[PDB]
Amino acid sequence: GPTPMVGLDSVSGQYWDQHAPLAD
Repeated sequence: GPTPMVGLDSVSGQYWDQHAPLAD
């Protein structure tokens, strides 16, 4: 994902994602 944190992406890219894993 699009963060600056180098590591795994739930979508794609060389850095982490910043998606929204909510709960209710």
